[PDB]
Amino acid sequence: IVGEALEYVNIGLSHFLALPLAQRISLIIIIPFIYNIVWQLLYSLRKDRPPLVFYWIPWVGSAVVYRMKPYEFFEECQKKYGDIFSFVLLGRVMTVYLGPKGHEFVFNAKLADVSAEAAYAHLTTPVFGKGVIYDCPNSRLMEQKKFVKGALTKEAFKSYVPLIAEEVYKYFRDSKNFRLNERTTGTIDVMVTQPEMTIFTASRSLLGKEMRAKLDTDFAYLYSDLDKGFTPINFVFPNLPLEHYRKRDHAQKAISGTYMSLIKERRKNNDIQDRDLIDSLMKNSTYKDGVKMTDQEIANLLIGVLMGGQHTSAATSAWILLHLAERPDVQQELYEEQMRVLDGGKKELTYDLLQEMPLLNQTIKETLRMHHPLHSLFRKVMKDMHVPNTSYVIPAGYHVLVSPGYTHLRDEYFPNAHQFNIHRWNNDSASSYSVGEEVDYGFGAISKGVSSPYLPFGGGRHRCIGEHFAYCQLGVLMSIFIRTLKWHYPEGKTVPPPDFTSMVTLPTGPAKIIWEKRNPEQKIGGRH
Ligand code: HEM
Ligand SMILES: OC(Cn1cncn1)(Cn1cncn1)c1ccc(F)cc1F
Repeated sequence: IVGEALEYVNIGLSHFLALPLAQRISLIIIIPFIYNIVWQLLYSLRKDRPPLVFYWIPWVGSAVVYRMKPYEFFEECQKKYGDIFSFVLLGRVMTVYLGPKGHEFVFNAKLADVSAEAAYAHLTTPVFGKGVIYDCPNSRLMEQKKFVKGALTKEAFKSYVPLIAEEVYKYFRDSKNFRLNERTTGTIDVMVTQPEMTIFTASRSLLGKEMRAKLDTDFAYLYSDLDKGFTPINFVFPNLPLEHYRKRDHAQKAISGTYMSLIKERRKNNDIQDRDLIDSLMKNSTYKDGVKMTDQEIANLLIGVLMGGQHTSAATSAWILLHLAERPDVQQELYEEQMRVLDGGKKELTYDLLQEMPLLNQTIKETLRMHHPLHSLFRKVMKDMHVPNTSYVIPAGYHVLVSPGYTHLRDEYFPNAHQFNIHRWNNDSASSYSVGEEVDYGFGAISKGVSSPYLPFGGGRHRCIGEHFAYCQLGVLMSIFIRTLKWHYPEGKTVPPPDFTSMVTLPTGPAKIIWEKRNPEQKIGGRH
């Protein structure tokens, strides 16, 4: 008689529901904790699954150590498991593929295999607005990148350089962090100055003088509000009844409203020329099926492009300053190149002369090697993927994680990878370059292979299109910094460690440097 056994099942069930509040809620804790550890041991038996990093807390997973020290977490998992391993992250299963072959597996994955918008829609749509970037089919994103790229030509860069130069000098003249007509030395926090110089130069060139003029008013507070809304918490809590989320959404409406106001006003006057990205998108935002971007979608695309380039570039110029602060030899070498190329300062900086400054461009290139602003890039796996030359299968619902910034710091591909050395790029100052064949995904021909160990701007269909703008912006800025100032650390201070917890791997602040004028008597003209 096993009939008695099922009776005692039912009996035991009723006795379970009659356990005290103390013991019951403890079982709601211990029974998933126990089952968590059982499932993992059964999981490590599957040979079609990459090894899974062990974790105690269910759902949370390895979130704590990945959030704080991802590159150290990756190297430990690489020593233990190899280049392909999975780990649980806040309810998601992340499959990491390290190395150049990991770059190929993710950046060159089939459009039907992975989705970037499935991974990033919650991070960006609340900040940027609806209809653009990752709130649309990939084919729409491909053409949006094509639209933006139309205002990112060599002709545009020739006009942006004197505009960006004016903004840098205006900042040297007017900002409390410098005031070079009143002070010959001072101390700045680079995480204060660089975001400000980044938005001032990006707005003036990409958005135009009207939008730049707004930043001198209370309107600049909205950018700060919207900027605060670009944060990793959106991956878990995209919308919560809080003040942070309200000022963010308010900023998005208010900022996009200002852009639409200018857009509708220019078309109201046929004041549509070739000045900025706004003119460009007004003349060139019709998809190939005939659908035209709305004024709201155009404005939202402006926010996303400007916000993305804001964080990557501001972090990068901060890192450049921090590495040069302890390298007066490099500052000295960069200065000589400035005197040679610009004829002792008698030549005005142009976009063509920027291209004749290899050491300056190598400095940017080396900084982007040691400080990739995006330490990890994600895709959600849409169809079950097989890893070549393995038996591994990444089932749909998993996420893949590619990390070129980790390969940037491996000695095998960059000897003495943790040494800052711009001369490792001698006779190779190009921001990046295709090492052979090419492919066009809808926004221009780009490298077909994505196997380079150096991928600061990614690769494949989601490859960056701001690379040449960033080098232009960083180049003009650093050319002026070099010619105007020397700088160094306060005694005992050095390059800070990266903050991997923010949206980009910016330096841990406050990161202070002491500037001093190369020409104490030099004055910056203009009224103020
Ligand atoms: C140092 C500066 C920058 C770096 C290192 C950088 C890096 C990257 C990387 C790695 C990606 C690939 C993202 C992925 O595959 O998921 C990307 C995408 C992109 N970036 Fe940049 N970026 C920089 C600046 C800029 C600027 C200045 C702009 C615009 C003016 C810009 C606009 C874009 C756009 C539109 C994409 C396309 C994203 C997609 O198609 O999914 N970026 N960037
Ligand atoms: O790729 C980003 C979004 N992102 C991914 N991981 C972290 N943030 C950042 N970015 C890359 N280059 C510039 N910004 C992006 C892409 C396009 C875009 F329009 C905005 C935007 F934030």
